[PDB]
Amino acid sequence: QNLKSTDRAVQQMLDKAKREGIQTVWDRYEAMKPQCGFGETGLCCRHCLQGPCRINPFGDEPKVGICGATAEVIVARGLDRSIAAGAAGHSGHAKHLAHTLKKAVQGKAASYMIKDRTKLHSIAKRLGIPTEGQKDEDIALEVAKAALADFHEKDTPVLWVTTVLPPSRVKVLSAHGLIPAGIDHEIAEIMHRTSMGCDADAQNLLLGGLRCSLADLAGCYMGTDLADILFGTPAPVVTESNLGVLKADAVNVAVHGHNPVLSDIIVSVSKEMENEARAAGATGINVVGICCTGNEVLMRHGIPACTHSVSQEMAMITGALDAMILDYQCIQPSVATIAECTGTTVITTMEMSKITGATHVNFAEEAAVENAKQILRLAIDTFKRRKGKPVEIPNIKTKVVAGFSTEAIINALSKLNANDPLKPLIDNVVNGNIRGVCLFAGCNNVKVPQDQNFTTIARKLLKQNVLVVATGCGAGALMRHGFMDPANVDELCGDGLKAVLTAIGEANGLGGPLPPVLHMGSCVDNSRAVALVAALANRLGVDLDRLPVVASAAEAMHEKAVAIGTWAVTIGLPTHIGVLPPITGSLPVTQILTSSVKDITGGYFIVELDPETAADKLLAAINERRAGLGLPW
Amino acid sequence: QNLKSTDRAVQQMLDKAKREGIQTVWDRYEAMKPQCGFGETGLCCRHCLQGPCRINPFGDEPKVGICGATAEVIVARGLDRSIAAGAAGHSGHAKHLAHTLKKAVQGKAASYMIKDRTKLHSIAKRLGIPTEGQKDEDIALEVAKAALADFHEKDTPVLWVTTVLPPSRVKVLSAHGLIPAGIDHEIAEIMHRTSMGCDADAQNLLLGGLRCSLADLAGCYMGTDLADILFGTPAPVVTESNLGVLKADAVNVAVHGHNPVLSDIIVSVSKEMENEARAAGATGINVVGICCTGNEVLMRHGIPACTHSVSQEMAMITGALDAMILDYQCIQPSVATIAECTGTTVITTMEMSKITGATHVNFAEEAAVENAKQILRLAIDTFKRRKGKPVEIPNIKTKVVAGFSTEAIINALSKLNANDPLKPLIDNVVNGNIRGVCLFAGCNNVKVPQDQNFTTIARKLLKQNVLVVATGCGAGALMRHGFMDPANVDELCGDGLKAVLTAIGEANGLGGPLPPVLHMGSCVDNSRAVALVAALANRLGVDLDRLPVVASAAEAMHEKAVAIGTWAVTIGLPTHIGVLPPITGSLPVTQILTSSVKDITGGYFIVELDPETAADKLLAAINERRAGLGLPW
Ligand code: SF4
Ligand code: SF4
Ligand code: F3S
Ligand code: F3S
Ligand code: FES
Ligand code: FES
Ligand SMILES: [Fe+3]
Ligand SMILES: [Fe+3]
Ligand code: NI
Ligand code: NI
Repeated sequence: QNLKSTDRAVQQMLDKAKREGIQTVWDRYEAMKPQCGFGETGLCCRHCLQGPCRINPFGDEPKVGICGATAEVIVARGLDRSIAAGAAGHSGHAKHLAHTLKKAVQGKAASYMIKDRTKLHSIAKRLGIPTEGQKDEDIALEVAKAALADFHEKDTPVLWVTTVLPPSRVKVLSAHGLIPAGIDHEIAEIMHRTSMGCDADAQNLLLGGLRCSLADLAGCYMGTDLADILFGTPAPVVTESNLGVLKADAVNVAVHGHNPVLSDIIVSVSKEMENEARAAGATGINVVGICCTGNEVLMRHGIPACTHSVSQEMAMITGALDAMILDYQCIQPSVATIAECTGTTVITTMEMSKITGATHVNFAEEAAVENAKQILRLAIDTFKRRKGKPVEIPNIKTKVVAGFSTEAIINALSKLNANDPLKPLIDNVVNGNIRGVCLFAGCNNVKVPQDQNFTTIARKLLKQNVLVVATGCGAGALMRHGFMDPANVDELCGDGLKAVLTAIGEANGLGGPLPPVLHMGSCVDNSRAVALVAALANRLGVDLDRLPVVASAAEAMHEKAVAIGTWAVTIGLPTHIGVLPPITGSLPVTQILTSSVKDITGGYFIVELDPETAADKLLAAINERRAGLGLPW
Repeated sequence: QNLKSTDRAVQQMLDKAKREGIQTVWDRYEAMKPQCGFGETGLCCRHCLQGPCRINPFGDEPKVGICGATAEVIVARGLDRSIAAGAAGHSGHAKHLAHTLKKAVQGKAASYMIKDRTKLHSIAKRLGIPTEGQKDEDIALEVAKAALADFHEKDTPVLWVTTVLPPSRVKVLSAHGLIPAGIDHEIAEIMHRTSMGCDADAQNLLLGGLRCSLADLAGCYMGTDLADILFGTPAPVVTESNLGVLKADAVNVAVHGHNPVLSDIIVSVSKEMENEARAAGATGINVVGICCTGNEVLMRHGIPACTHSVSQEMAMITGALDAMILDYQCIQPSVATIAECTGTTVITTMEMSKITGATHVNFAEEAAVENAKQILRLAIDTFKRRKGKPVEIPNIKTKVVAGFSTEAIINALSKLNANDPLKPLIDNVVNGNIRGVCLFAGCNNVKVPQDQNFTTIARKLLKQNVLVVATGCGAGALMRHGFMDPANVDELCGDGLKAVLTAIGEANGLGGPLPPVLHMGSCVDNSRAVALVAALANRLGVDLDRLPVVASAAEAMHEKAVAIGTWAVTIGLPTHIGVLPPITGSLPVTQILTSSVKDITGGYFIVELDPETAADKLLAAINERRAGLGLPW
């Protein structure tokens, strides 16, 4: 089962699923082989009813689509639609939060409030919204209105792009026409331009895709901003991860999906329902996280993470998962059928994300507490139904230190230099104790043995003194393998990196180092990494494409991960992807994305499926940046 | 060549392309056979990087997508993305017009103006915008602002839905949650909900698709409204169609694509450039239409239509097409390579729709006349380059009476009943002289011998006394086969229909009948048919799903045609589609779209590839509606 997942808890549950005859994602993948080579290479188009069209990667006809669309056009159009779909998931998440904040400050949703007043005022100042002599509720109303305005055209571009990147970067992007006019405007323009008989020039199509990827970045940054206002900006917190965080004696409730508008209330209401759970014979309600809504409540409240991404079904296989509470995105719909075998109650809550066979409980922000109690009472009832039934919870968990928002990283560094907090980080980049920075982001993917690329690449980079930060299910992979436990610094980190992590940790009163990898949060919280990198660029007076900073979507899966990788390139970063996106059917498109885009944005994709080789290529990219700054490497 | 097209002019040019070795759309289709059966049935998904996934229509595994997505989910998600893409093309067209009107009345684009003041005031009244004591430019500014506001969420739903359908229909749709909140909002929500791990219930997905199809309707209606304000509401006009409208002695300039913001200015500027063309040795500039921008200038100015849809390359094969001026949508990108063989200068004009190898001349509304002259001077130069070269223009053309906007139809009927113009139409439905109404809409499709379904179905319906109206390339097919020439009424029309067309025509001073088919305009002008049908419903006090009115997208191709067919169903019409959409891989989805949706909206799809059988099924649908009203049939 080591070929399927490198996580021992997942392996144990794969053995249980096999003997119980429960089909998993890995079984459905095996049943799909061999996969279509036209789809794999991007050489398929279904954009009109004359299709499906395909192009042979090599050989004879078909060589061109029925309408005349070339391989370059077909590949670029498919990629652009994936970017638009990712942007749509974001930003839809962000729009939900904006409406929640607006309702909260209008008196329509009293379960929500301004929890982080400092964040609210800082965002207002960033946007140009006046605060002096204004009520907090009025400031927040203007912030929410500004957020909603960024979805459509207006007299300003998308401010959640132009106010979050340094002016010099905005100027580079504007010169190429890449600043988005409105988030949903760009999504629609992509769908238009990629429809039949429209844009048919690869470079033009890809420029459109870069611009739409910045609409995705705006949605990510807006999501982080608004969630921090409503639920609190993360600070360092200690918890645990992996399936061993489930408790046979408790009502185990997974929050799964994406939006803290839902998961944050489940967490608080679950605490009030403790005695109601105890009357049912449980010790209490044990909320655990899956995927990014799990990351949200881990980062803010230390809620333990159960599992992530590709292995999500395995939480159910334990037999101890009483409920799985869903909003949207990254939920394998197989959970609804597996639930019938395991007993778990799967509950959907959002009108636009239902799963046949799963109970639907509308969750309205206006009734959030009451709707949460209805949901948790279904979980309690499910716990009672498994009285006396053995469960198999692998006794496997890691210690996780997390909560490294950009504010928290700056604060930790400020213990070494109070009035110039970024300088200690820069000093150690210059002296070589920190070679560079690598952000691990994105999903697991059934094609890659689970976590193998994240851990293989991270181990090589850490030994070479790279400061590693992580989000999403990349953070999930690293946390489940011990990379967020400071006890593992000696084993994992090069001497220079260990010295820096130790100096920061000891200055923060830990008597020990920061963890080997800094958890910066959910996938929208890739925007936090942007904030950190932009702050470094501004402090140094250079653009982001001169910094020794790289990204790796080492096991990418979702359209959202394609969008994030694309904006990482667009803001100036060398960006590794560890699975094949459907681009190899067009050499011209591949050449643009991996090479000539350097001349547009300074970033570029690094497509590399072998993780050892990917680590070497990421180190070369970091070291090239060091050399460009005149630094030893 | 009769297997490829039923149009003799197209056949002649297919022979020329064959002997000259110029590959056509039909050749590229032949090279594509056999097409992928997974794509044909809808049983393929590429919504994440674990794909491509497929499901065998019948047999053994694969039976389910890797994430667990069932056939029902995969089929519904693909269909929803096609609807969103169609909506994006519209409405993007509409947004362009809204920005043009705004610029015009702000003094920023003096080549544009309020040409139809009556239409402006009527739209303002419909929307609730006050007119008394307001400057026309201020009324128009408010109309343009309202149009742009319908793209995003606000305190009202999309007014280009709720103000254009009768209250009883809006109530039915609202009860099912189908009224769009914002045009681009719905497009983005579709892309979100159909991304991996989101909506996974076929009925829920399809309800979302119906709602997005109404966002498409709003874009269509907005496009017609704004184009009528800017360029004039059509009235009956006489012209010609088919390749014989080209003139060897003139500079032949095709306008191709969609937006009259471009084609209307080409038409007027071409007239000023006559003497500049004559100095180059031409008789003048002969502007001709292709596709819907051709329909726009045909409807408003009587510009002759050269060709449509699938046969567009054949205009170039004549050797006499000096320029082809493009904005966006439905342009085979093959035109850019064919141009090198024929001599034609292909010119793109819109930033988001370029074609490699075609000259790009930005067209800005602020410089429209100057940019038009630059474009036409390239055409003049091209004419000069073909001095002395034989051309082969098939000497084939039909007479076309067109210009039947809903205002024009009402006015024609008012000659029989001045103060109750719809009553003469209703009277003749009741007495059986008019059996019902059928709208032909949409594209040609290379899979269907060109025009064969439109003409076969239309002939059967006309003999059964159906009033036939048409738009887009369905109008194109019918016009090129003589269905818009009143001289053909005796041959084509049943006695009852002939009597009505004759009574209306003679009351309008024609000494003869209206044509066999009424041309209601471009594909956005399917909204005109909605206006007519809604007006009939309101006059009768019944909802649209009780009227003997049907639609037929008999040779559909573009995602826009899928969106239009879907909103035709959503507003209550039996809607034929004459090509297979990618739905047959899921019986549950097919059953919803062809049957159970009757219980939601009263409309339904009729999927039928055999045109004789489709005509019978359309007549049965009309006659069932007649029976429901208590009428003989
Ligand atoms: S858009 Fe072109 S390449 Fe795509 S399915 Fe249609 S004819 Fe084929
Ligand atoms: S969304 Fe599901 S069915 Fe589609 S490609 Fe991904 S794993 Fe396969
Ligand atoms: S929440 Fe989803 S977008 Fe990827 S990072 Fe995890 S599978
Ligand atoms: S303009 Fe296009 S949408 Fe169809 S009706 Fe003609 S091919
Ligand atoms: S031919 Fe397999 S993805 Fe289309
Ligand atoms: S397997 Fe052919 S359309 Fe995907
Ligand atoms: Fe996520
Ligand atoms: Fe059209
Ligand atoms: Ni992610
Ligand atoms: Ni059309």
